[PDB]
Amino acid sequence: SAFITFEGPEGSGKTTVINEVYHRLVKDYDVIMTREPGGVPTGEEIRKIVLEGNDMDIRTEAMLFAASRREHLVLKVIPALKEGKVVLCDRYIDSSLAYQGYARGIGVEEVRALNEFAINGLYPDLTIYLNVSAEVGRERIIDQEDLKFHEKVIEGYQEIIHNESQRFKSVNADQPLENVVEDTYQTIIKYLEKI
Amino acid sequence: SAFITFEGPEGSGKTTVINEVYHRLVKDYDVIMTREPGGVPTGEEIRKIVLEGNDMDIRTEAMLFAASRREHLVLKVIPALKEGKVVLCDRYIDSSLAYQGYARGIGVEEVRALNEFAINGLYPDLTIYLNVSAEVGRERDQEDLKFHEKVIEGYQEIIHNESQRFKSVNADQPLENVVEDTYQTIIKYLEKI
Ligand SMILES: Cc1cn([C@H]2CCCN([C@H](CC(C)C)c3ccc(C(=O)O)c(Oc4cccc(Cl)c4)c3F)C2)c(=O)[nH]c1=O
Ligand SMILES: Cc1cn([C@H]2CCCN([C@H](CC(C)C)c3ccc(C(=O)O)c(Oc4cccc(Cl)c4)c3F)C2)c(=O)[nH]c1=O
Repeated sequence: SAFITFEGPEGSGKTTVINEVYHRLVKDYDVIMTREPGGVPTGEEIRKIVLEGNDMDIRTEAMLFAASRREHLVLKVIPALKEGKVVLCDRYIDSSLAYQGYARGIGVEEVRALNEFAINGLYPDLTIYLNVSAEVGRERIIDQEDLKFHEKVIEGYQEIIHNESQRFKSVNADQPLENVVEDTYQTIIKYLEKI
Repeated sequence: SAFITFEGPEGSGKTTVINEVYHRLVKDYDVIMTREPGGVPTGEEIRKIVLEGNDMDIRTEAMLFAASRREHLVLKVIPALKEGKVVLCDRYIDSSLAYQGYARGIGVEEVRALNEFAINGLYPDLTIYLNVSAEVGRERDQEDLKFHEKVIEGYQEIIHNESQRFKSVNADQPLENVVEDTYQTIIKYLEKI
């Protein structure tokens, strides 16, 4: 079994990369692809609260992402890993660390303590970071507040990866998506075949 | 202003005590009574998930009580404290410590760390613990009785590590005496500013 998460800002082609990597891995491994809330009822109700929120307090928002993370983890991820599957998860703890923690300014260490209560030791075995430059990312997406937030998410991810190098594998997401797909696929197959 | 919370297991007389204390305090203070979620829209939505739910993971449950707590604190408690109000709050951080942390077996320090993220340093000015014995509290199935006992054991462990804001009121005595001891404790804190 393997728990592999995918991280990156918007415009990193992450969703495109995970779907293509999944289509290729299914030919050789027992694997599922998922994301939060991913159909878990309580998680879906939590998502409705997040999306209906008008200037919601950032700590309440972080706790709701963490509660959706726990429900998804318990009802989808853990049973799949128990069945010996490879689980590909599009966004996990690092997304709360970069977004709520760094970019929103709650602090990475505080949001990490919250998410450690939620995941209870279940950190990914490997995290694929789609390292896109702010300028390339922006072009894949297409005001000043949105550009500044996108750059702060990217800075956040750099800070997280600097302190946890062993868990992460950075993939150059500035290259064409065919190459991003290929480098990500190779990184995963290398980790999996070493187990 | 003052942020006063009330803690205790079931059968402690808490709802009666808060209401009677409110009626006495309102003569000298601008006081409000509240409880989480307390009408805060996001908190009300969260409460529906906790109630209209089935066999929910205990950690997920703890995070939802913590999220409702933050919403009620930021949109209701803090604005009332800014107005100079005495806020009488029925259950706060210590209920999560006793119920989620001790009784449900998540762990007290793990639940404390979650709730410190939610309250972000806003601990009560005073906390009234309505100290009722498991036997007296039971009178006021086996699983529910063991859980009620676990809750009291939980509350006992919290005060064994905290004494400043914590004020234990003997809740085994008749309700008139419980109200008097509570009111007198609050007024002694309030008069000392
Ligand atoms: C997993 C995760 C994602 N994000 C971001 C990633 C980029 C997109 N955004 C938006 C934020 C909203 C407020 C505009 C987003 C986009 C789509 C959905 C969507 O699902 O349509 C969404 O709802 C979710 C997604 C995951 C979990 C939950 Cl509880 C809600 C969402 F928050 C979430 C965080 O900030 N923290 C996290 O832990
Ligand atoms: C504040 C608090 C209370 N409780 C208990 C105290 C005793 C009553 N119970 C029940 C549990 C449910 C699952 C049957 C309870 C009873 C009534 C309501 C009710 O309000 O009808 C309720 O809903 C709430 C209350 C506070 C916050 C939230 Cl999110 C939901 C509730 F959880 C909550 C906890 O376990 N943790 C806390 O942080």
